[PDB]
Amino acid sequence: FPTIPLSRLADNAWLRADRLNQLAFDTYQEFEEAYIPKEQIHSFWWNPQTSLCPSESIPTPSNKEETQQKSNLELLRISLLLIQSWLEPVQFLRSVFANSLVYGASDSNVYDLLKDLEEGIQTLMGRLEALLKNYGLLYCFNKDMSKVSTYLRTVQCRSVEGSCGF
Amino acid sequence: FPTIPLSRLADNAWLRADRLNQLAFDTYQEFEEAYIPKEQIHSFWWNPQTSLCPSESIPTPSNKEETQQKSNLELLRISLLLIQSWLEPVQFLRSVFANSLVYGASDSNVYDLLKDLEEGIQTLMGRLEALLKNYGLLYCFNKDMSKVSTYLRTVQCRSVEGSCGF
Repeated sequence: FPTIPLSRLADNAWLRADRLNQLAFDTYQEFEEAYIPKEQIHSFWWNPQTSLCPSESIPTPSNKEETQQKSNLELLRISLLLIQSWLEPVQFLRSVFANSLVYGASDSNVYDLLKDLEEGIQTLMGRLEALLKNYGLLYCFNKDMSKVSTYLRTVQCRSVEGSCGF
Repeated sequence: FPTIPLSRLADNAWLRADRLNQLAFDTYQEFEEAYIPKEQIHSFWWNPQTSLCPSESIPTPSNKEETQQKSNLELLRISLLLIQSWLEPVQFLRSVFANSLVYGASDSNVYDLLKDLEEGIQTLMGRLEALLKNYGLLYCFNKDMSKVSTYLRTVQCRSVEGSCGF
């Protein structure tokens, strides 16, 4: 019989996603500020290179109220597919993180951090059943780690701590 | 000549403190919920065992407005003394973290995390120049890591990102 309570599993799964989202956000801002000229920042803002996004194909909830309509198993399933589409892609971001001065980026094996989160999500389901290319992929990485972090904070808030927030 | 900008050093110093504060808070709640009977939670709330706190002696700002009056070098000096008073004490919390199910507690060498933050703070200054005993110490650890995190988010907000918040 499983010996870790469901609420701890949802908490731990959200903490891992939040860490990956901080790492994705801060290395995305340091990169943009160090290397992308202002000219190119506004351009990409108005036309994102979502072709670079590995996850383009996975249908996700568009607003917080479409997110609230989704069941916990549905939100877990969507989070798993978004982590699974990054498992091979993230190797390309290795040089970004190796060059980053953001605490913990350079000595993080980000492939492992994602494999750990994918196993975290599967375990929860079982209980309930150069520059501009690096920049576009860091944008998509940040966009996706932001969603996963939101889908796991919702499941966490609806699960054994039935009042968590953000 | 120093090659990491002051704002990155203040950011990194705040990220390390925030991580230690999350770790201190979550292992304090898991411990309290797993092991301290409700009876003893209210009692300690109304009479904290601050004798257990290594930092009792260090004078800190009492409210956010006494914090705002302090200079950055003063707030750095106070944060350093609070990290330095934990360097020998934290070894006693080893079994707590080894038993914790909170992500990252059990394989963290928390002594090292504090030595890294102490060196972070010294570098910034140079630019500007069983159960109830474990519970009391985890309370003090959380109280102090909360302050350090606040003093470093203030310095960070006043330093090269002269508009950061929390």
